[PDB]
Amino acid sequence: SPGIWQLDCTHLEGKVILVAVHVASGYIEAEVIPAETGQETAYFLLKLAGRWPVKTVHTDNGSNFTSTTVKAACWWAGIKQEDGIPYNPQSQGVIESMNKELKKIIGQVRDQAEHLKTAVQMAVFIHNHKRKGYSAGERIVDIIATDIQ
Amino acid sequence: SPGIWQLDCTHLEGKVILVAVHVASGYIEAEVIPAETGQETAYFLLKLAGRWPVKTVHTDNGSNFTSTTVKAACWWAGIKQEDGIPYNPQSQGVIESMNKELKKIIGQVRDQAEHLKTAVQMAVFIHNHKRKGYSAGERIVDIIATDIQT
Ligand SMILES: CC[C@H](C)NC(=O)c1ccccc1CN(C)Cc1ccc2c(c1C(=O)O)OC[C@H](CCC(=O)O)O2
Ligand SMILES: CC[C@H](C)NC(=O)c1ccccc1CN(C)Cc1ccc2c(c1C(=O)O)OC[C@H](CCC(=O)O)O2
Ligand SMILES: [Cl-]
Ligand SMILES: [Cl-]
Repeated sequence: SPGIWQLDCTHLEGKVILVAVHVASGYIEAEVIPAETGQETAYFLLKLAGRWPVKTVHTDNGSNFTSTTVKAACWWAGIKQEDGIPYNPQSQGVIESMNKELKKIIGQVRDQAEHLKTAVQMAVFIHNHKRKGYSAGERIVDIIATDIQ
Repeated sequence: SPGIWQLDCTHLEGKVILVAVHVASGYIEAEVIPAETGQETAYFLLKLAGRWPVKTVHTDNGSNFTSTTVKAACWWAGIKQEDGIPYNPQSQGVIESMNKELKKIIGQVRDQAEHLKTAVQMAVFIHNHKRKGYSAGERIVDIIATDIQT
């Protein structure tokens, strides 16, 4: 499971925050986009896969699963595109709790930037560095390193 | 040196490609921007530091070094902003060759996307995954993991 990621789309301020979660570590990357389209999702995945060894992505909905733009990007980047059906029901709850936590952090920083995109990157930073004791940023690196070796 | 990064700005197609290189591994992140400004650089560093444990950034030029916008982002993210003076002359050459390699890869993929930004992300992917043997992506993770066990 070092290579498995989950996509997650949440809304704030009339915009969309697209999140990718590294399932085993809870590490995240995120971006603000005007709306979820296949093209936005495809580009986001392309970025993610150039930065981390992304083997599998559990897509966030059926439209992204279906999208030929998303499929083409997964093909290009060597990603196995899978559904995100919560066969383990605890997955829904974990995602919902992460979205709530992220929005809480965005609120706490919202004053330290004019633009939502900046606040979201601040939120990513705080989420990934938070010791819960190791941080998510530490866990993902350790997981992948162990896999390499 | 697990935490040291170097900024690098190169130009293509009338646009600017801002690159951050993890010095010890050669791993990179990059984005296309219309022009280098303090604000663009500040935002790029904010992104980078939320994703990797960035201790020190050797800035690419004196304007970004001076920039109060860049300084504010570095303060926020806990980054030590340093100059990028190549006291070791090997550094100019390493960056130049990287820019040349990246532009080559962009040309090789240029036909697989309408937009330069897409091609640049494809170039990042190819650069980071290229086995030279380990890839830069493998080296950065090994370097940081080794550091964390300290
Ligand atoms: C960042 C941490 C510091 C402590 N906060 C402040 O100094 C601060 C605090 C409150 C209000 C304004 C500011 C000043 N601003 C300039 C912060 C900023 C930097 C880069 C950006 C921004 C923003 C933004 O205000 O959101 O917005 C997106 C933009 C995208 C790239 C591009 O378009 O160039 O990059
Ligand atoms: C990508 C790999 C595949 C094999 N290549 C093609 O299928 C392909 C090949 C040639 C020409 C057009 C295409 C089709 N396009 C749609 C590729 C694409 C996807 C997401 C993007 C793009 C682009 C783009 O063409 O550059 O541009 C930036 C945009 C930014 C996010 C936003 O604005 O939504 O995200
Ligand atoms: Cl981190
Ligand atoms: Cl990689």
